Amino acid sequence: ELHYIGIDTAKEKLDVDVLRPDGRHRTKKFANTTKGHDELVSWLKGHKIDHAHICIEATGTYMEPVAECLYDAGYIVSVINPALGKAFAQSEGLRNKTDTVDARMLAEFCRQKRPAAWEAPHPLERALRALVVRHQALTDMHTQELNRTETAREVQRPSIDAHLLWLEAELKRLEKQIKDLTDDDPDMKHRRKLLESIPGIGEKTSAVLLAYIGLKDRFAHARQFAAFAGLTPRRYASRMSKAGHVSLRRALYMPAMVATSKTEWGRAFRDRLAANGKKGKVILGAMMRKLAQVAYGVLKSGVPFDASRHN
Amino acid sequence: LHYIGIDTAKEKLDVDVLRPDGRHRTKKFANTTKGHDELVSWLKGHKIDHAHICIEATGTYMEPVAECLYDAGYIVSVINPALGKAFAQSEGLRNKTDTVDARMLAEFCRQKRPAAWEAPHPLERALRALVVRHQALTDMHTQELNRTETAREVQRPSIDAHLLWLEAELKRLEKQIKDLTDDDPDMKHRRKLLESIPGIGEKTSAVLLAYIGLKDRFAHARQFAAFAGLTPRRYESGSSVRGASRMSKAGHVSLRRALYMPAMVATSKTEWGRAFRDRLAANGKKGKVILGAMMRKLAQVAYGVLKSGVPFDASRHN
Amino acid sequence: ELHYIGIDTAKEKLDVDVLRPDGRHRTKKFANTTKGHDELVSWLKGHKIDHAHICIEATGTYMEPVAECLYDAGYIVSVINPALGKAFAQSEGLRNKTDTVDARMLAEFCRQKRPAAWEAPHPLERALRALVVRHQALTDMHTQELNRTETAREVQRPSIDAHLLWLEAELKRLEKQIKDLTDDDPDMKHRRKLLESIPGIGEKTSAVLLAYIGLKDRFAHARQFAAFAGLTPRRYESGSSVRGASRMSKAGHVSLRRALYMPAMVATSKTEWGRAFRDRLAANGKKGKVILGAMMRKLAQVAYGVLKSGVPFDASRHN
Amino acid sequence: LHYIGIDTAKEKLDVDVLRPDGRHRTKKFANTTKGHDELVSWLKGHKIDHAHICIEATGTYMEPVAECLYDAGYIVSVINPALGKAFAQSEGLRNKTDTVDARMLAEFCRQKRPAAWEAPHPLERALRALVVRHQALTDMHTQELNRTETAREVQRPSIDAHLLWLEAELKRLEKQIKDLTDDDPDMKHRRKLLESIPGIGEKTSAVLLAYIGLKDRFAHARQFAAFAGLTPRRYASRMSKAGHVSLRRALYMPAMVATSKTEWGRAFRDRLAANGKKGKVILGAMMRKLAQVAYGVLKSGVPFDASRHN
RNA sequence: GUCCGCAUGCCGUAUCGGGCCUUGGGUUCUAACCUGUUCUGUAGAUUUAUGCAGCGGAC
RNA sequence: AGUGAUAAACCGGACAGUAUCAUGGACCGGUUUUCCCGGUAAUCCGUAUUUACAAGGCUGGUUUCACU
DNA sequence: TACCACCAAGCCGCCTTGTATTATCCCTC
DNA sequence: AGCTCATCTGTAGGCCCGATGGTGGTA
DNA sequence: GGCCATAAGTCAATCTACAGATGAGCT
DNA sequence: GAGGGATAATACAAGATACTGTTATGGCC
Ligand SMILES: [Mg+2]
Ligand SMILES: [Mg+2]
Repeated sequence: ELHYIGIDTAKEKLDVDVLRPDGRHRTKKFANTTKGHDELVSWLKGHKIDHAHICIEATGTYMEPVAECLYDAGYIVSVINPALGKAFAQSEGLRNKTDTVDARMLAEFCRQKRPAAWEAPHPLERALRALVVRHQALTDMHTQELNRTETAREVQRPSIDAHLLWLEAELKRLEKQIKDLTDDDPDMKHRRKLLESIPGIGEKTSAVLLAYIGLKDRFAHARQFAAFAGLTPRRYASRMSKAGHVSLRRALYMPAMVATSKTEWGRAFRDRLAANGKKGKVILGAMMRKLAQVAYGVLKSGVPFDASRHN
Repeated sequence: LHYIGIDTAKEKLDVDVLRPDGRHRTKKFANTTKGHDELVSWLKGHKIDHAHICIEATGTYMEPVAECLYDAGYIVSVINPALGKAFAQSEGLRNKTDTVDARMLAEFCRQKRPAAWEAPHPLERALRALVVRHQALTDMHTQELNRTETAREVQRPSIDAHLLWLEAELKRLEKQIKDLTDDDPDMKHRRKLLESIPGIGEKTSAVLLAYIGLKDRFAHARQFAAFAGLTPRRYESGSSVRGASRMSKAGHVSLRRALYMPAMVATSKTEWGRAFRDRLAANGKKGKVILGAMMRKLAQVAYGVLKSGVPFDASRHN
Repeated sequence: ELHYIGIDTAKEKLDVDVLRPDGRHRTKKFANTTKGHDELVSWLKGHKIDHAHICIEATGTYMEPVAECLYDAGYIVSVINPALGKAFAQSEGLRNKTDTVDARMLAEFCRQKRPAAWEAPHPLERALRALVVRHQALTDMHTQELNRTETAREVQRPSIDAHLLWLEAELKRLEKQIKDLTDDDPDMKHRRKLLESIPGIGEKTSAVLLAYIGLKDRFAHARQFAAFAGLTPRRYESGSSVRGASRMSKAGHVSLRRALYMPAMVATSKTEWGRAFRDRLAANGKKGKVILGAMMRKLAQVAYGVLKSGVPFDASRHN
Repeated sequence: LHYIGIDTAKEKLDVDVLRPDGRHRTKKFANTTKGHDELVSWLKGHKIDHAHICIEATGTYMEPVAECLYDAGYIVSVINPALGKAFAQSEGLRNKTDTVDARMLAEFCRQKRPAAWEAPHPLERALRALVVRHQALTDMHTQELNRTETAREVQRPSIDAHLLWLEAELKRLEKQIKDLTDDDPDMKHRRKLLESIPGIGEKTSAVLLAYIGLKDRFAHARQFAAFAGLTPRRYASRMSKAGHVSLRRALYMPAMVATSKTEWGRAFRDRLAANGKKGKVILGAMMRKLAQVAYGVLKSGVPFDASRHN
């Protein structure tokens, strides 16, 4: 008696498409609002829909409250990568894109593919991720202003200098904020301490890795976490896939340089690939993938980085 | 019910059966009359009576195996290869190969349960073949016409000779097409109906009939318009995304191209066509936009008139 | 007796190529430093090169000190748009060794084209431009943070709010520094006051316009200044067959072009002369942004015209 | 010396004179024998006897006026259109109109002083015309031959009929080309020299002889290879492709025949093969080589000597 | 008829952003091996088609 | 909300082509601090047809109307 | 005298399966 | 505890959204 | 009845010169 | 000695300029 529901989301309104077991549809649109979300649940309970599998695109801020609302109401929620949604529309040979079309498409996606259920993240996991990506935003702004000092006019330098001081101070207090968060929870404190034991990974990288791994082991294999960062190769003469979080992939590049240059186990890996005629950037690409796997490996193991296991 | 996918090449067929229990059977065959008879036997040898075959429309090399299995009594689906590629990308995010194998086609078949393909009538097949041939010679004739305008005098005898040959051959095919449609009572009747529409003549009636066929395969005339790839493609999301509607173009090019010059004639020289043009002109539509719209109109009316079984009644339109 | 010199510039190194009247070349490489600039001038006097025309390409701020050095040495200096150079290279042959432009190619550009002489801008013109460009940079940084408040998480919001306060204060401080600069000079004070008399141009736009028009009248016609902003249409016509619809050329200063867009909306919407303009083009069946595109050009020309006239904006001239 | 620029179209000419003083005179004309006589009279009516005209190679619409002015005694240059466009961009021109481009060609002429154009020999024009026609019919024959692969049975009679017609016509031109070259004693001798090269047959010799004239108009053989667009350039290096396409396309199959079935060709292949070079890359190189050797052999005036490539 | 002046007509779709999602493949089998070119930037340059219409001035 | 009808209305820029142009980098000699004159069928640099061609596949989004 | 919100909002379909050219050597009649 | 150095042809996909300035109108 | 002119026909600025990150080991 | 078949090569992709035809219908002979 499982219903299949699809929800296209916008800032202002939601479009809901219920696909019944019999095969008929029920469609209704709601305000993307706490009130509106309460109406949606009542409307589903209205038609005696208790068992259902809702499917939503991952479009960010505007779809998160309703996903949580329905999850709490006790329905199976799936939050799918939008690129899959696009490919699925093309596979269904659809000739229009509208909100009611999308909602209907998502209900079909849900039925045909039966996606894995979505788990709402832990409030600490959300907190840490928010701080980390904020820290990245400020770093980018600091780097922009540093570039400007190179070719600044003398009348502009007072302004740039002032801003650089502000940004430096802000980055410090936010680094402390991140440290306080991980220290307060005994699990995150332990896991972060493990991550830092890896030579090539320090205070900054550990916090980024921990923001995406979380405080649970959600991946079956370390290789999957490497794929999740978009670091595993793809035949397309193979290239780095880049199908994954950019925040992870940007965070591991300097760790990879420090590893292949300054560490024993890194230099070992660098030397071996260099023998096979691999280029510098190619080796860094490979080491980024390796750091990701070891990071997840070490946490799953639960014991500090053992060098014996490498080289 | 089994779900079977067939990957096809010139020489080899790759087959993948998906059993109700969830296990697979795989086997390769030669893409020949022998290997088709081997394929059917192999299926019966695993007591596979009911199956849904999914083949992708990859040239004409898949045509004889599809007919073989349709005659063997299986449900055959010949799918647009663009759907297959899209299906693979919907199954995974990074995936591998970015190619559609027999296994992927079996999974496509199982999930989507696509509409059953039907082998065309020999006359439908002949008419389509003649129309396609006619369009090829027209394009060659245009190539040679273009050459006359900048030809050197030593080239000109050769070009003129070829133009005469091409003109005579086009004349011969048109007659061959007319003899085809006149002989069958149904095609003779259906071609009259199409030609009753203002803006549709001998050339276009043959092209429309070549794609519509003897039977009424489309439930609605809108679907035939979509089949030609003439409908607008709406692109809307929330408040932010406003994509200006462009013509979809997701359909037969040979059918779409054949309706352009009729659309000009209709909008310029017929009452019902001018009426249509004038209305859209008032709503501030540009020239080719209106032609675009008229092309879709002609497709939709062409199918409509055939279903009605009655000559074009102008009172139905403004 | 005029020589033609091309200088290929890098951050660290200068590459010089003299083309002599007789046709032979003199090449010598220098450091891109105050020392190497005085070395360069001495090397030219070494080869008794008194009258020359020097052609440098506009590749950032690294080429600016050498251009001033040679200008002061008394030579004719031309600073060329690098796109011109690349096109010149392609005009010289169908299968050049490389597409890149070198000092030799710049010397040849100089000889054939005889390009317009470059003048080092007035220290005030420099200063005002610098402040205006800084102001746009902070505005963009402010816009990023203001976009972020839309989707921010609650833990992020203190950090964003703090930054928005800092950027607002800093923007206000620069606007004051710009006003102090134009008010101190009697010519800039007067010229700015004329610009702000145009309905649709206020404090911010007047500063940007001055930053590009400058102290003197360096354009001959108003259309040239409109072209300088990349606002003139781009007509593409040939014979009968080839006829592409006109677009905005966009071949000009982006900072100047971006400054005019919101003024154009204000003018076409809320002013008498602006609505008059909007209606005229609306009658001929023109779209919203197409009219705004047109009004941006109109504003640029009127801005230039008003300054030339030396009198406040008269609305009667536009009817 | 005046500098004149003519922008040509099917129907109209746009003429812009640039006087020594720097003043401009502009006038439009019809692209007809009448309008060409009007043009000369208008130039003579302003006492313009010594001038350098600069036209861009825009189809066969500019060929009549170029010959008219050449005969009138002026210096005519017919420039590669790509150079013209690059020159316009170097002048910073935003707009592109016929009046603008006529002025620009006068300025091109003033600054670049390009090489004078020479009207080709009538035999050279005839041979080029037939060879070009032959390539066209071959392409059409190939199209119909591809259709035979997947032709429905109702279509096959039509395709078979057309293939026979094209095959008959192709022979007729090959015969017409040979009757042309055999009549002229210079063409005949030059063609016999070209065929003496292992890898070059009847087809290729006609194409080469169409682009090389009756006379040796390239100072060096390198230049002829460049003229085909077969010399490399860095952007790793690759074939420039900046030269005659008809000439270039004619050399690919001879290059395969050379590097496979001839001593001097295999020798070349082997050397490069044993230097890490790929198959197509060697073909690319052999295409350039054949072009260079072809012009070399003609200039030497003696049959192909293999000892020179041993 | 020519040469100039135009804050004129005709021709014109600005510039920059923000957020979020991502659970490979092969192998000697998951912290091992094979396959692997991060992420984000910064500064500067741009002089009418006056082409055709108007309107005004000089000849 | 279901059923039935849709040749109506709103949302629409089709396809295919043609011709023409193209005087290397370098290396080796003369003069000569690089101009300019000679030489090259050798060696090094080279992924053709500046898009090579053929065939096949493609069952709208809404609105409106009738009845319950 | 200081604060508010409101003007403008685009565009060149996707896939899959195939093959030719010329000149010289080599085999068959 | 603070500073220096390792990597340099190039080649993810997608679904949502906002700001700019100046002026007439309002408080 | 045969032959012929005619209807429709948009494009997304170009270049050149540059830079930083983080973590571990050494002064 | 003529006449016909076989064969060599295969990540991708990177200038300009000027042009034309299709069909069906109402007018015009
Ligand atoms: Mg959506
Ligand atoms: Mg031209």
